[PDB]
Amino acid sequence: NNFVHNCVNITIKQHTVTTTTKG
Repeated sequence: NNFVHNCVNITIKQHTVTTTTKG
């Protein structure tokens, strides 16, 4: 999470940063 999710983050535009996330 956070890392690999990064690829997804670029899309989320929050992932990694938030850290906590949720939805």
